[PDB]
Amino acid sequence: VDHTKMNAPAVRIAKTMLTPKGDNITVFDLRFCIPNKEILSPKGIHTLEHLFAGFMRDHLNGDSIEIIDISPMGCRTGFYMSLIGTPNEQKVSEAWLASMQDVLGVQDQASIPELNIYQCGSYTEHSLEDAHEIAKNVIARGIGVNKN
Amino acid sequence: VDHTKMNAPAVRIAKTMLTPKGDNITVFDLRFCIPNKEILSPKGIHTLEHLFAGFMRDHLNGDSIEIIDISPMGCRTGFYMSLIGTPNEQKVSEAWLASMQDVLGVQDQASIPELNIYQCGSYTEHSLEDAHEIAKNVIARGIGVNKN
Ligand SMILES: [Hg+2]
Ligand SMILES: [Hg+2]
Ligand SMILES: [Zn+2]
Ligand SMILES: [Zn+2]
Repeated sequence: VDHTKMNAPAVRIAKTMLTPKGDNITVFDLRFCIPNKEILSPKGIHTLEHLFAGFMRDHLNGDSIEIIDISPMGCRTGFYMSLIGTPNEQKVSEAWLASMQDVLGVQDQASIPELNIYQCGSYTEHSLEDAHEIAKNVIARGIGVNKN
Repeated sequence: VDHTKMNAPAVRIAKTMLTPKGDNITVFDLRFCIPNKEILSPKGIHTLEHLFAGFMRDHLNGDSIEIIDISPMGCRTGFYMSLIGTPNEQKVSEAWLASMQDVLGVQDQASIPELNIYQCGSYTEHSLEDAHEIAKNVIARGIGVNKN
C-alpha cells in the first residue's frame, strides 16, 4: 500500500479472512509513526510491546473479540494486531488510546513483569522511558483512521 | 517460560486458540537466537521479514493450513507465526528450512521490488547481507525443537 498516502497515528483494517468453519480473524495495522518520516526505537517498541498487548487485552479483548497476538513491525512503524472477531477502526483506536494511558501508569522497570533473563528474550533491550514518550506522542497526536 | 532452557534455532509452540465455531488457531515461537546470548540485527530482521513471510507460505498453508501473520518479536531473538490450522513442529521446522535456503536464492537488494518509499515504511532500514547472514546460520545449525 502507498505508505506516502497514509497518515499516522491511525488504525487500519490490515486484512480480513474467515475460518474454515465460520469464525472471523481480523488483522489490524496499528501504525504509530508516519511511514519513512519517523520511526520507533528497537528498545522503545520492545518495552512497549509488553505493555500494549497486556492492556489492549483489557480495553479491547472482551467477550466477542479475541486477541491472538500483538507484535511490533519490522519497520518499527507500529504493530500488527491479529484477533479473533472483527472490530472497526473506532473500537480499536479507543482501545489503543486507552492503553497508552495505561502505559504511562508504569513509573519504572521493576513494574514490567517479564523484564528478566529468565522470562524476557533480551533483558537489556528495554526502555520504559522511550515507551512512555511514544504514549505521550500518540495520546497527544490523536489516533485517526487509514482506510485502504 | 524459562528462556534460559530454550534452544535456538528451534520451533516452539506458544499458543493454540479455540474459536467458538470450532477451528483451532496456532501461534508458533520461531526462535533464531539463544536469549541474551545472540540476537538479530534491526536492519536484518526487516529485510528477513519481507522474505520469510512469503517464502514460508510458498512451502506452507494449504488444505488445512493458513498463515495469518509472520512477524518479528521485540526481544529480537525470534519469530511468531500465527495460522488457522494445526501443523506441528516438524511441519514448521521443515518449511522454515525451505524458507531459509531461498533467502540465499535472493541475489541482491535489487530483487526486492517492495523497497520503494510507497510500499516500505522504513525501506532505508535494510540489510539483505544480514538476511543471508541469519539465513546461512540457520541452515547450518538446523532447526531444533522446544517443548514448553
Ligand atoms: Hg512515531
Ligand atoms: Hg541468531
Ligand atoms: Zn521481551
Ligand atoms: Zn518494510
